[PDB]
Amino acid sequence: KPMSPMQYARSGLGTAEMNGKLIAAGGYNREECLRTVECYNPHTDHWSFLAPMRTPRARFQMAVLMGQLYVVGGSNGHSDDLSCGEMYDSNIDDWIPVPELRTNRCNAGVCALNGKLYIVGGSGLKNCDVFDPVTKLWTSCAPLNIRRHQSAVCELGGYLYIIGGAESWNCLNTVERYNPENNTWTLIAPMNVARRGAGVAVLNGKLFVCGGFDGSHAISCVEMYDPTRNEWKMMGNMTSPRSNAGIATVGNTIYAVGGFDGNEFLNTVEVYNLESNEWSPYTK
Repeated sequence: KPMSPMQYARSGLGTAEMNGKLIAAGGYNREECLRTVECYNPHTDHWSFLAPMRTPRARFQMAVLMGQLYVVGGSNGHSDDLSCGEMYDSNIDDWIPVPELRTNRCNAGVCALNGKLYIVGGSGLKNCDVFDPVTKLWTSCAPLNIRRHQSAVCELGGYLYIIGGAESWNCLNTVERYNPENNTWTLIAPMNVARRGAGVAVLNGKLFVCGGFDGSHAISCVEMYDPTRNEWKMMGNMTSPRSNAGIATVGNTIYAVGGFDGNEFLNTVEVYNLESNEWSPYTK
């Protein structure tokens, strides 16, 4: 049996783990930008709804900070000049607007680290900025070495990683690591495949970068980065090509959901088996 798909096809969505479930928030499809938020329960193979976001939002990366979901950046169904960010309270199942998280900036990476929220790149840019939820203030950080938008961003071991993206129209295979203890971005080993709009999930101390757009196709290629050897390795391909999908670790298992395959916006989800190095679209 194919895993249950979402009710809405979604590209350029936010994704995260929460309470053992896969959260798919916003995004856009052929008809509209979306405010709905869906939640996949792997152990039951059912999607459910969370409270919808106040306003439709796409082309953002969602972050988890102090257990709460933060949506920052992106665009609605008319412009990128968003008046506020939003945060989700699972205690009450509702989204609260955060005016201090307003942005005029899409395709930017967003990630939590040491209790603060970093926004990196975006439509590309070298800017990196940090929001402290305690003070609700923004501070600038060291800039990227290379202009980037539609990059994959993630945190591991106290460091940030920004992965690929597009500089202008050209897709990048280069990767940069942020050290907050000396406030530097350092180029590290590049990926084998240059990709805009890839997704990234952290699993067992390794980074799995999945799919994206290589300048020509939506791709199913998956590459793993091992920080202890500063090297990348080709992994099993996803069962569908997915550009601007949602990639997340849930229950210490990697899922890919939604995206765009070059012809259609996708509502499917698939799962990675680390032991066998194989993706599957089916449930037990």
